[PDB]
Amino acid sequence: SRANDAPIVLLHGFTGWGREEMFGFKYWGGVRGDIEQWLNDNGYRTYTLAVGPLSSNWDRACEAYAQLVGGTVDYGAAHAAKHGHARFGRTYPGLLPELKRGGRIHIIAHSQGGQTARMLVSLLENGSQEEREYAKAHNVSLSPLFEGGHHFVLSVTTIATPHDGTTLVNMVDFTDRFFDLQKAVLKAAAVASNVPYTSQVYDFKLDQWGLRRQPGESFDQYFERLKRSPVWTSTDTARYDLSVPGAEKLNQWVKASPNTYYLSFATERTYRGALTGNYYPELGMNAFSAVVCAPFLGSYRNATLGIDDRWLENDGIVNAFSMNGPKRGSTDRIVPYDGTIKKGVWNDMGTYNVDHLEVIGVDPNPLFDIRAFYLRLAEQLASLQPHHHHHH
Ligand SMILES: [Ca+2]
Ligand SMILES: [Zn+2]
Repeated sequence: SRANDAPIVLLHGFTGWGREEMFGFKYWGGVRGDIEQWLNDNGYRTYTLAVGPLSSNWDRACEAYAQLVGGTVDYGAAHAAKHGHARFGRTYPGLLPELKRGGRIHIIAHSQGGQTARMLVSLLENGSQEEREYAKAHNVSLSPLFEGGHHFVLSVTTIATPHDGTTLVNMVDFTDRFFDLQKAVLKAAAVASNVPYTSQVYDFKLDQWGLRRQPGESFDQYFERLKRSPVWTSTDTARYDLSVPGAEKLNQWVKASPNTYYLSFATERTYRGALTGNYYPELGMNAFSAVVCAPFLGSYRNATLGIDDRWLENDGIVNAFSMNGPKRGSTDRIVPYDGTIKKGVWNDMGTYNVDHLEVIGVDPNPLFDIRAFYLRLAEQLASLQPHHHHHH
């Protein structure tokens, strides 16, 4: 039963948007309803973060921090100079100023949101040594995020997260197929990609790069520009962090805090072929993934990169092997759930038979009780002890 009053905060990956965007079609719930509202109605206070879908985990973490406590996004002077984007971004009121008073949160993160949540915890706790030294050397101001010593996060739950990257980015036409996927999610919200909507609809939040959809421009045309922009061509991107090498680099510094609980949920929607050893999309998998992504994921091997048969099972977008927690370039530990949730370690809650989009309701699946999944999750997080005691 209930051991903590920490609010829940929802977080998205390489696709996602605010509650007011997509004409109210929720990323968290999609065609099935409104997950945040379900939790609130059942007495679990729950909020939603919206950060750049295509931006690096770093950028997203800085935007999350500021969206949480209030203020103007500060990406870091060292970081901004290193990648050639703006240091300061959007300004936020702050969802939870209670955080600046000892309060804590549970983060439920989906897809690449799980990388972002991990990095947010690491910056909060440790800050950035490079940013601290840079401010010292150059006499610039320094965001509190980079100082260290914050403890906002009681737990982090990840769902279908590419902790070790996804081999989807190795597709030779990944660039086009990835934006086609963005178009498919627009399609899910009944939004056309060949129309210059004058209202914003889907804000990619690229204030650090000075990019936004222009009047007269459809998403199709907007995506053609973005493909050529630094948010697609630079290392300071979701594209890079999403790749196996990019994820591995992230894992080399983003460690599990000893003060935080970690829960991992994996997802699969495939079956194994007995003659090929490959994996193939199940019935019911979102159309786009089934045609465009899953066949590659379930068959792509690369010996020098360390991509072997274990990587083939997938949920249509991410390899299931990548989801239980960071392993490549990581010292984090991962323990299979045994009734007991342990602190400072990845508690691998196993693998669920739902695809990348079904798990948040963006694609339908009447066999998946989505309301009960999230309510069971919520009740699990509410039962977490903020301070466990050692015992026999
Ligand atoms: Ca489905
Ligand atoms: Zn950046």
